[PDB]
Amino acid sequence: SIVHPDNRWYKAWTMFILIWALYSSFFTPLEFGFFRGLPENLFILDIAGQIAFLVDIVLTFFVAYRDSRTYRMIYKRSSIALRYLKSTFIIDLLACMPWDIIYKAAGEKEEVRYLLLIRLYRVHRVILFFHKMEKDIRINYLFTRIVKLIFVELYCTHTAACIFYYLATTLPASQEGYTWIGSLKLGDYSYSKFREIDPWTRYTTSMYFAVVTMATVGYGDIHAVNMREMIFAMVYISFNMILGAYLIGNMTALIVKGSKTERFRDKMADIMRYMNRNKLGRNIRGQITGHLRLQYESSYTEAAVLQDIPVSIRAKIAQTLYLPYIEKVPLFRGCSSEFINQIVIRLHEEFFLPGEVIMEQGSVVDQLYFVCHGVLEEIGVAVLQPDHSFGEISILCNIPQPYTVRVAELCRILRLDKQSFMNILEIFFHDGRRILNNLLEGKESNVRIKQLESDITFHISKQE
Amino acid sequence: SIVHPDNRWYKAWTMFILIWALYSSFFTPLEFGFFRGLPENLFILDIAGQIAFLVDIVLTFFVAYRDSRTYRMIYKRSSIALRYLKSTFIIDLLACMPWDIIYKAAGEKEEVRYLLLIRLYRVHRVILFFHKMEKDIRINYLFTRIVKLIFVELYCTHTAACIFYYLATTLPASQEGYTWIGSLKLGDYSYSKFREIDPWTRYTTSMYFAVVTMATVGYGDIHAVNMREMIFAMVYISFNMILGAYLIGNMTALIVKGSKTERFRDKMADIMRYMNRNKLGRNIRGQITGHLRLQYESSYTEAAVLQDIPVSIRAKIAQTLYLPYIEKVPLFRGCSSEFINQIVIRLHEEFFLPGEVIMEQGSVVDQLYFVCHGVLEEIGISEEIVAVLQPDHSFGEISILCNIPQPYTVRVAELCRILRLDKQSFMNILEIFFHDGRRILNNLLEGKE
Amino acid sequence: SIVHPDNRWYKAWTMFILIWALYSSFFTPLEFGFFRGLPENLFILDIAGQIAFLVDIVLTFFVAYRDSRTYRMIYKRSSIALRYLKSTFIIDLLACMPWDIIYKAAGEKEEVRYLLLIRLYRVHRVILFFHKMEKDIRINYLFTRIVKLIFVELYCTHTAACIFYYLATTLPASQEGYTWIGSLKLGDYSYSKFREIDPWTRYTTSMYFAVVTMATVGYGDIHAVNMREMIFAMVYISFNMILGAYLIGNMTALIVKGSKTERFRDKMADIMRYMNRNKLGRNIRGQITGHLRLQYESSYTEAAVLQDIPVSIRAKIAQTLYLPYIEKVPLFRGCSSEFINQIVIRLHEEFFLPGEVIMEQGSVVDQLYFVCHGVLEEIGISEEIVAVLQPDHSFGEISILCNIPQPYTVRVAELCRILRLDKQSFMNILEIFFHDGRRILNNLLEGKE
Amino acid sequence: SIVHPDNRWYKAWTMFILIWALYSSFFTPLEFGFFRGLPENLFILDIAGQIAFLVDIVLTFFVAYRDSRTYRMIYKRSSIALRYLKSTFIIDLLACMPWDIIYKAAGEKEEVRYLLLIRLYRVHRVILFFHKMEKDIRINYLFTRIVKLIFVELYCTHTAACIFYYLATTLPASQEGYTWIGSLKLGDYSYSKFREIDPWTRYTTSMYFAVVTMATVGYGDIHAVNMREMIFAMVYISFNMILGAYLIGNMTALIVKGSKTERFRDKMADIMRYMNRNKLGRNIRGQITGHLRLQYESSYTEAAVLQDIPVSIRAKIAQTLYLPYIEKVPLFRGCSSEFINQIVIRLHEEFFLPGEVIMEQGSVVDQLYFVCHGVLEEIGVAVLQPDHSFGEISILCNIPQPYTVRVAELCRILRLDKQSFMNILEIFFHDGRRILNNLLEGKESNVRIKQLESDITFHISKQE
Repeated sequence: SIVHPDNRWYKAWTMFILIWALYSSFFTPLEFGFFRGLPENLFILDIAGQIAFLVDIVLTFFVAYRDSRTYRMIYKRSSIALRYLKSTFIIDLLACMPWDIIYKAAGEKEEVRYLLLIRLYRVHRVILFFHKMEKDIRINYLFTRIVKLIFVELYCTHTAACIFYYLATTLPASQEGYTWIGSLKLGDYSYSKFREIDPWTRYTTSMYFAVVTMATVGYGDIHAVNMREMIFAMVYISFNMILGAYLIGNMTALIVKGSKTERFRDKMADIMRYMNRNKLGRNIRGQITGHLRLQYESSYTEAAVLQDIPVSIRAKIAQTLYLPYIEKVPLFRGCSSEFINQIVIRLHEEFFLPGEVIMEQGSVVDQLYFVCHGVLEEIGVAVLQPDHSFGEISILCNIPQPYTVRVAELCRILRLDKQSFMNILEIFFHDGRRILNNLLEGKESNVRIKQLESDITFHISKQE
Repeated sequence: SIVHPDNRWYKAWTMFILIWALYSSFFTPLEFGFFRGLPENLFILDIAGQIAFLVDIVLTFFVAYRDSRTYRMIYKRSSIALRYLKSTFIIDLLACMPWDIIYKAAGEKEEVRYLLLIRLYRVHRVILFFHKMEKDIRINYLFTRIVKLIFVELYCTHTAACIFYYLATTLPASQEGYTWIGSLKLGDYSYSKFREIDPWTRYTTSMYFAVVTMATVGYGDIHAVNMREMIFAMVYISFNMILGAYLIGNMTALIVKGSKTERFRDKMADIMRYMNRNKLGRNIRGQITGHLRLQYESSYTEAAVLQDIPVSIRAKIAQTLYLPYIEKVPLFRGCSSEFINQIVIRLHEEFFLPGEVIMEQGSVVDQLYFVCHGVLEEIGISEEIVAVLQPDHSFGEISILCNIPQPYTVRVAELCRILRLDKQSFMNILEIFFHDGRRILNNLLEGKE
Repeated sequence: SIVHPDNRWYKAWTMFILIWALYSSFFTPLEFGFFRGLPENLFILDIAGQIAFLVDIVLTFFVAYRDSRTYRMIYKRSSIALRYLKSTFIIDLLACMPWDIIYKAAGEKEEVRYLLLIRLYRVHRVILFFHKMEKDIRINYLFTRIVKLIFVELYCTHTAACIFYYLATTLPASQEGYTWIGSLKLGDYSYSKFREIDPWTRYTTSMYFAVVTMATVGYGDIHAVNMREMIFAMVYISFNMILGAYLIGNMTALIVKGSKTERFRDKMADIMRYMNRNKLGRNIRGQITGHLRLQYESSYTEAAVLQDIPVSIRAKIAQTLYLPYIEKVPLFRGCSSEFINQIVIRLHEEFFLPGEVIMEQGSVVDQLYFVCHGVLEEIGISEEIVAVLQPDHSFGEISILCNIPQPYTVRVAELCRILRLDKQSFMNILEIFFHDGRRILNNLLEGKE
Repeated sequence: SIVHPDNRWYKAWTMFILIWALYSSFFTPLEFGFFRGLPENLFILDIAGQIAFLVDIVLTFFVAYRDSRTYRMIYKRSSIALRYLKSTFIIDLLACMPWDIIYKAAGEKEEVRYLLLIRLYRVHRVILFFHKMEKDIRINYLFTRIVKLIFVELYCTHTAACIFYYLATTLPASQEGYTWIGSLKLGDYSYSKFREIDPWTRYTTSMYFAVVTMATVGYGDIHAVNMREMIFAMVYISFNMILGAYLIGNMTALIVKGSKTERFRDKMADIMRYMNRNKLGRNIRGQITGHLRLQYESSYTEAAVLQDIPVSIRAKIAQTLYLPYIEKVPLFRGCSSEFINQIVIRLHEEFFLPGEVIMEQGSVVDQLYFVCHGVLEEIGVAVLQPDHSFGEISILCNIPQPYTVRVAELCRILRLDKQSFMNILEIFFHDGRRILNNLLEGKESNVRIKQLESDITFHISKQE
């Protein structure tokens, strides 16, 4: 009866065990502290949680585990237990035994309740969820990080408050003077008989010490008074420093890493340092600024995405997006299926902004271009509406293109090198003659369209 | 009456809200704390402050808003409010209700004043301005950020001290002992009856707690002495723990990206490693470091960062810069604009320190130069200064055009900003414009008779 | 007898110095502090410790040293010592002199013991090991650094507490009041006669001061009460101020460069921005995110970082990886090694999730694939599984060679690591080896009868 | 009598004024604190410093200033004063008047001595030197940064100690109880009559407060007791936070920026993550590792340096380094002056490590290569000692080179694209025929040397 880890019912169960793991993270320290055994009522609540994890450790041999390296989903029930018995099985079993009851049976000895600290490991269940919720891309990174540190602190000071109160209670009532709380004289309130004041006061005071110690404030109203309380202040203060450096380090890691907007900062302020050097006249300055800025972000992110991912998906997504207009674009009309599908998968997007000047006179256009969307204005001569193409003039005639390319609005341009263009023809020479024969048809307007026919036969010599 | 956000009157109006939000973001904590109701005097200020934001929410339906995703300005008088009614609406409206008045009439209940804590949001107006001041770079970035960090703190330690002094006043007069301020014994000054001490030194003492706790100093004169001051102190300390990391995260974000001595040190790090590897001459080191000093002293450390702008607009920049210098040169006297324009596109920018030898007598020269600013001396080897190159002069023309080695060792006497043109750049333009090339030869003959 | 540093005996010998430097870097502060001379028992340990380093400086002339600049190992028995005599020499030699013995004989002068503070250098041995442990990465970097930042700060407070307790003992017994430890009133425990209290709780109390000052907590139970403890406390606090920044500078250096969830979030940041911009289909999002989940769950996020290694050695890597899989494929039965070797060079690595459709029936295929690990099912459309592709199988051969569309829709039932070969890559090798191409056609005919 | 700023005598004078500025930085606060006027002896020391700066402000109108933007060294005496009278003249003059003497003349009023705080600006003189010493590349960056923060903190706490003691003394002796030092009870030492204890104790105590406050330790033994001492603790604690963030920020800025060695970290540990993914067999692994690593650092730093700097210097340094062997290298022998000087200035260095495999069979060598140093072993065939060249076979014959290039040791290779090679010939066609005529001579060994002659005439058709 193996069950998939992604099964909704088992996913709900893990969330159910999370709440029963969030309870025992913030209630096990209370059992190590103020409570020397569950009086009457917490028994049913503790045993319910224990059998909840006892059935959970039972319901782990049928849970389909999957190795990260192999990335193989394993249905083998017997092979599931190989990882569990070595990873967390030993720790988990010691966290399910009703150690409080066996504490009550072994003469109420205090040695056994020290081993109850293994139940503190259950907090790792909710930390794993924070890792998973970090893995989930839905929510903001700042929100989960701040919440994670708010939690990895709330828990640390809470477990350092229920233990510090224990270190005061490990001495008898007679020697309560040599404790951090028995000698407390906060204002006119004297914590004389701490063992019998209201439980809420002796905990909030304990949490006060942990929080004013974690943040390295240290008022000194509450402080270690004994060697055992000093030794714990040794570990806790040193540990908080490492966590404090980690929290500080993580916070500035997020700020430094969050440089997409700091890339904006870079561009703008480097132009700004150049201009603190020169106070350049701002008209052309800001115009070219806008242009470069937007074109850059566009092309850069385009490369980034089109670069990763297996080729088949890039082939398919390009077909979904580039193929429609390429099928019946003026420069590429009457082609075949494999011919259009070959070019698209290796088309490079080079978007150009409204008003951007792409090329000018005397430029050898070695990269074929196609207008996916928007109107183009070749004010060198030609107006290219959406679903148009250009740039062939310098590919086959080899004379540099005398067409100053100017964008009217939102000219989406696909770049295809002239080396890539001639590579397409040779692979499918049959369709290469068809597109050239279609190219020899009515589109004979001017030097880039009429003289096109004379240099179209140049590839005819190549393919014949 | 839709009003554009760029309107000078409306923009100055938001400053009027800003100056009154600054007053109301540092008076709301005081009203929640030291004051159990404003008695007589600043009541006029309270009413005017409550209507200042009330007349703002009224006119928020007159403003024109822009959608960032579409980047299109919207003047619609019906689609404006959908963003407003689902972003703040209630928090702005409830911040205008005179909570002082309703408290003073509804049995002076203490719980009513707690709703006045939502007026602390009005600091969001002055943090939006800092965001706007961040967007328009203008001022130095190390200045605005430090001012921003010295504000989220100055506002916190001002609202965490007025709130903390409120906690002490929650207890009755007879229970002054169980308070953070009633049990102070600072030196010979005892805060026995704190409520009868002047509010001035009460706020300073209360703020003394806030800043020695904020900066994690924590002297220990003032600490929580209750269960309410205890719980709040943990909350305020925890809040500063994540806010304090933010402040030093931003400060180190500026130093990391700061264009300062950090980056030039790397420039000499690899080059000095190479000349020892390349075992070049000692005189070579003096020149390159001199140029590097010529390039690091003035921090002339941008050229490929400026070339980030495409050539399809860097020409526009070159024609804005280098075209006016080229036109008045006697060599190009009468040259066509397109011929001159193409020359400017291919020009380059370099500096030369005075005392250096740009070219040697009898040497082959493959570069063209034009004087923009500064004086050069054409010295012919004794060494005699054959000619003086004032700004707007051309030198090196003989070697490129006439394939004749330079007979004058021109030396820099004062630093000059000199443009540069290459040989094959010059030939290509010459072939296109044969008429311009012939006129240049005539100009050179007439200019050096 | 020159000994190579890589010798197992000598390397284990330096650990013997390391374990005895660890003992002597946490006992020198104790000897400078609590002990005014080691009375009887650990005298044997003191003498052995002083000769342990003395036999080390003796044998430092037997070791073989390497010069990093030349990267050439030197066995010379005369040029070895020039580095030694000008780097440490004196500090190592003076660390071996039995300062305990000379103190006990020269009128038990207090000033003599101050020269024993130079034995604190012996912690440099155990910080060099951490540097060496840093060089050989091996263990997780977040582990070694934290252990390092738990050593410069477990040596500094241990030596700033034993030194601080020494300052209290400088004053006479009658002047216990003007001390940091003589005037303690921790609870009902009064440190009246601190010298008569057990050294155990004296060190713990003294270390209690060191760590609440190190971590900038500063409770205020223990503070400087003198002019000597006052001056030292400012020195120790200032030293931690620049050392504390170093510790959090290193910790944030690891998180910045940590290859963790920080970087994948950017990968979905731009792509998710594009499909909405490209208005692609919803089914497209499920696939790409699935592959991205296939690539982020396993953190298979390196391919261009692996392509950083030149192709002139990435082939060597490919032949180490992909050559053994290619050889036993029935299609290449009897193919020459060079023909097989060239195929491996052009191979590529991809993953496919089970349940996906790699190719569709009747579709044009331009890619070649070979099974390395995992099982694939050749399903022909009802849907019938025509064939089962065990590891070491070839599929898609028909479409590329015979220009015939695939008649089977092969679907992934279990995740497979499949190599990839392109068409024009296949044609180019085929033309070079015509004999191999003919045999492949014979193998394909014989393999699919 | 204008003097150059780089003149050694004036450079010594600035260092002399630095010491007299380092004295008045650490002694002006003492004049604001314990000293209510110079008793007898410090008069001659103070006035000597004042006339030292009085002659210094005099000797600034003849000091040749140079604007950063223009980078022009100005010899004009009258134009020197334009910057000084606007930059620091007003501040400086108020720092030269003997304010202590005028304090003694105006009824010993304490208002005038407040304005003595302007003398604290003299610390900017030594901060400028730290900027200059940072500008100097001789010394380590970590050393100067740590020293700079050590100073800018020694000074900050020193000036916050001499002011805090002032805030205690601004109250009369009768009300000394309401001060931070009059109420001090450190241990059994009572600071009862602070105004008459030894000056060294009341200063070290004052410096104790500043340092335990700056580092955010805050023991609380010494603390503010009055409103004026609280208000200064407001400014000082807040100011130290900004400086503390700056010191922390600078320290981690140095660590993050110091990534040349962290680039090593990157390469090695990315290979390490790939291998934690696969435990790849290490033989070939580490061999290819070494190769890639060293070749990468070499080529990368080479590009970096050869990339900046005006062209003339790169032309000259390449002549000093590349020209010697290029003059008489086997593939380039019997050439002319301009021909060899043209190629060198646009030669790109591509160093290859001992044992590195550069190219293989079937590779179209479109980049000419020359062995500057080291022995090459073309185990495809040819052994190339230092001062040798190869790679021409695929440039003119166009057949891909069947020469597997293998390095014996330290093969320094200069890269020259075949497009650059043919560009060289056309510019100096006269010398292009001479090198080809020399190429047609005895070097006719094999297909890349003997068949060379047949394809040498291909350029003869181009140039004729």
